[PDB]
Amino acid sequence: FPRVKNWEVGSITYDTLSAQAQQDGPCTPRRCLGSLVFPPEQLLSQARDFINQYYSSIKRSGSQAHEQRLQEVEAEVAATGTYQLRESELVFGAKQAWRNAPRCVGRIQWGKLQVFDARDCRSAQEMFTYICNHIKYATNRGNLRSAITVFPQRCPGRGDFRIWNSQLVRYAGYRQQDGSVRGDPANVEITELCIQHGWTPGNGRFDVLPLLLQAPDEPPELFLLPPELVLEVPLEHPTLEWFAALGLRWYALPAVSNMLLEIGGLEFPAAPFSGWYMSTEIGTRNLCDPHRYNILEDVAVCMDLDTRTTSSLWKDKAAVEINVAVLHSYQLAKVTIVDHHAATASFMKHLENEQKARGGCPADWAWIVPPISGSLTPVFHQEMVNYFLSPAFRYQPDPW
Amino acid sequence: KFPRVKNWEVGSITYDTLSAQAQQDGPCTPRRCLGSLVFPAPEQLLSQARDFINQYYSSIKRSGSQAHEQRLQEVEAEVAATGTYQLRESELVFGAKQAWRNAPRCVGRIQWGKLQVFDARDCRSAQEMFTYICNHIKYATNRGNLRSAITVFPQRCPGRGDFRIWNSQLVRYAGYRQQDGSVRGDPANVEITELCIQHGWTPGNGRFDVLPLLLQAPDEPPELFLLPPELVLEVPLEHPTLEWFAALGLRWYALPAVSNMLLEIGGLEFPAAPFSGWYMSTEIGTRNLCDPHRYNILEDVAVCMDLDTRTTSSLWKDKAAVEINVAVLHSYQLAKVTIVDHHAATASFMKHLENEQKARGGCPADWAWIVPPISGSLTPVFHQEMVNYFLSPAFRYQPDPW
Ligand code: HEM
Ligand code: HEM
Ligand SMILES: CCOc1ccc(-c2ccc3c(C)cc(N)nc3c2)cc1CN
Ligand SMILES: CCOc1ccc(-c2ccc3c(C)cc(N)nc3c2)cc1CN
Ligand SMILES: C[C@H](O)[C@H](O)[C@H]1CNc2nc(N)[nH]c(=O)c2N1
Ligand SMILES: C[C@H](O)[C@H](O)[C@H]1CNc2nc(N)[nH]c(=O)c2N1
Ligand SMILES: [Cl-]
Ligand SMILES: [Cl-]
Ligand SMILES: [Gd]
Ligand SMILES: [Gd]
Ligand SMILES: [Zn+2]
Repeated sequence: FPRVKNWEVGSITYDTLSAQAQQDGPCTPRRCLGSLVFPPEQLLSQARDFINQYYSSIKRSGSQAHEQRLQEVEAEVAATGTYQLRESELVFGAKQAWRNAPRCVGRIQWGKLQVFDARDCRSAQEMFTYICNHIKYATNRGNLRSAITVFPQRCPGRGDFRIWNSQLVRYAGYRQQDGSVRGDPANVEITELCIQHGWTPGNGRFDVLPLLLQAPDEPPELFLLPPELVLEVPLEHPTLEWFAALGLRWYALPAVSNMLLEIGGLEFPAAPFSGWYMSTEIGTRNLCDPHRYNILEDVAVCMDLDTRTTSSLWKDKAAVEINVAVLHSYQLAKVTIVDHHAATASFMKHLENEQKARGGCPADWAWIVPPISGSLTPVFHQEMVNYFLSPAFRYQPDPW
Repeated sequence: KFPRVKNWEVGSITYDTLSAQAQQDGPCTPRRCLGSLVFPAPEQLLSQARDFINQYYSSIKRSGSQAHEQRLQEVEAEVAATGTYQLRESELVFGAKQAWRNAPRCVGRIQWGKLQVFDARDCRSAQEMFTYICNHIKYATNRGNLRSAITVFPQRCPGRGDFRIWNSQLVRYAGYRQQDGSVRGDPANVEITELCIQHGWTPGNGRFDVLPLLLQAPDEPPELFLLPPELVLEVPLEHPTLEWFAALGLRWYALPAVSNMLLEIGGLEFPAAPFSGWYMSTEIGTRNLCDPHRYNILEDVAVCMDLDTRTTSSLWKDKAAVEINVAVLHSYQLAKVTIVDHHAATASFMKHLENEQKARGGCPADWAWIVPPISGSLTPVFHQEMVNYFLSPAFRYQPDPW
């Protein structure tokens, strides 16, 4: 039972939940790979275990309906080679996958999640409407609400529902006559696919990509997103009057549409989930990463900072002001956003809850500590244990 | 079958083949990663020794030579006759540099080959130990033009106690527990402070009182020694534009000289081998001054800056922290004392990673310690995946001798 210490306070806890981890991770006694981004009778064992989890959490292990539900999945798989989840089970599984996501700093919210059941989806035009209901509900005029839409589970003999976009909202990335990119470089690949499938490319740095939706076996089909459905925030700074003229914007809804939701041995390769942004994701990663919009030097010239020496901390200064502009603009636009100090304090509170509730919490330090001001937040001084519990969200290869 | 390592800023891929030779084992398993934890027989002495001798004779391009097989036989003979063996001077110099090179949490390792090794293995008492230390401080400080150095005292051996430096660093500020339960000075040094008082030291009552040395000769109690004031170069902190900042009375010392770690070379253990380099500005600015459990100045600075400290979304902590780091950099430069900022240091560590990939096929690096504690993703090391593992020769943590 691993001993974990908090260095800010001195306290000690023990992670007894780690003793039950499953689909093993990347590390071995000889070497640690914690920093790397990307590291059939067996269906019945994953299904038994999940069902035991479910009746655990509703104060009802070892009695009528628990016994009975074990039998039906037995008979279902025995007759069909797969099984269907009761609707409450799907809800409970979706929330547990969020609760188990080790890289997620927003899990204090894990019990408030809206699950739209789309398991009876049947076409690409159907998805688009399921997606569009989600986007509408999650956005909610800027009062964001966490939501996931679960499309049909995978099964052999036939294909897969899949969203070729990494997120429901992404900005175009356009190559050049010199390699360089106008727009978002993280999305150059999926932009070529959209053009390659009919889309009429735009001219700008913030052109919202269309959606490439894939119904089983059939080739993808483009979908234009309704402009009023995609809520966006123009970026301005509370006191630097020229910042608005940089023409920067970001969207309101972080909606992740390429991950595979795995519940009880069932695999849903299309289960887009959405929450709300932590400010540093927008300000520091999307706008300042050298391989994203890379605006840091442009903001610093405008602030008349000494870009000639690194010891002036011109990067640090411009980065804070960008983050200020993000928090300021989203607030002025009445769009739910949370700062990395508030976020990390809530996560600390989540760890204390998870300690008493399950004897621990799987956390990936490198992704929990924010990308600016790390040691100024309390999670920096908190030792953490990382491991894989089920149900979970997993990464999957691109559909091509 | 070797780990693939990507740099996300550039798209580069490399494989770390050196990890396969990881000579000891760490805290992680396929069940659970513990990478974020701060603190994770003649035949075996023979095998560690054999491996080190092989390393040494490789570095001088004499692997499998006459002299290489002679040294293997000499060591086996000495371990048989005495249970231990003695390093040649050149082996000690190589092993000390290798230990620095292998330190996974050190971002300064581009410098690993420019290391001044002082051999104090002939040391006989705590009083001689003090003289060696004073000379190390003098050579390394060099009037502010800092130089990396290590002094290595006699090895652990059967029949004798260890030489030990009780202080975690050669230069530290006292931490006085008081009541109301609070600490005046550096809270990290409360324990060693209480030990010094208990061993004869007359404490002060300042926030920046330099601690005496507690030095332990074999089979002896520890002895107190006052550092001569003129040997401890300090930097009063001021800010280039915020002029009230000098009225805080803040200071830091020039020389980071870690003194409580064990150096291991070829199976042999040096429980006393203090080493020193120069500071990266975030150690002083962010960690030593702003940690809530250290000097904890962030709120006071922010109130002074007239930042709105009633809400976190003003980012007052980030703004005050940036100005504290600017003040440290400016102050050390004004004082003509070597200091590197976290951007220059991480950029040179990337060059180190590239040198090391061409030379040994990899580099042990602990991402959570290599990424600076502010502005992480603004430095290039953030976007570099890394493989952590333990090579020998090595610096190791050891229990406090009390
Ligand atoms: C409600 C506010 C939320 C916030 C502030 C938030 C924040 C974050 C952040 C900062 C990351 C780091 C990813 C990175 O930077 O690489 C992350 C990852 C992640 N989030 Fe959350 N998120 C929220 C809601 C949700 C919801 C509703 C779900 C799904 C039900 C979710 C599932 C995940 C998963 C699966 C990951 C990746 C985990 C891993 O790969 O181990 N999050 N989130
Ligand atoms: C020349 C400038 C140097 C710089 C800028 C530097 C920087 C650093 C930093 C920032 C850390 C992490 C400290 C923290 O906890 O925040 C570290 C750790 C460390 N450094 Fe360096 N250092 C330098 C020289 C040296 C030298 C000369 C040695 C030994 C010969 C050394 C050996 C170590 C070791 C052993 C650790 C702990 C690593 C571990 O436990 O794995 N460093 N260094
Ligand atoms: C490791 C591959 O990259 C990612 C993986 C997951 C996410 C992620 C996934 C879901 C999120 C949600 C739901 C909200 C939010 N504010 N941030 C989120 C961030 C971001 C990234 C962007 N680095
Ligand atoms: C787990 C114990 O923590 C440490 C471990 C090593 C060091 C360390 C050790 C040697 C250093 C040297 C030689 C220079 C420098 N700038 N920083 C150094 C930092 C600091 C610390 C302070 N957290
Ligand atoms: C708990 C956590 O791992 C611990 O605070 C580590 C994180 N990274 C660090 N990084 C550096 N450079 N120095 C440190 O002391 C630490 N502390
Ligand atoms: C190379 C490194 O592992 C990689 O950049 C990781 C580290 N930490 C991160 N932290 C956040 N918040 N987001 C990320 O994408 C990453 N990526
Ligand atoms: Cl994003
Ligand atoms: Cl220090
Ligand atoms: Gd101007
Ligand atoms: Gd001023
Ligand atoms: Zn690990």
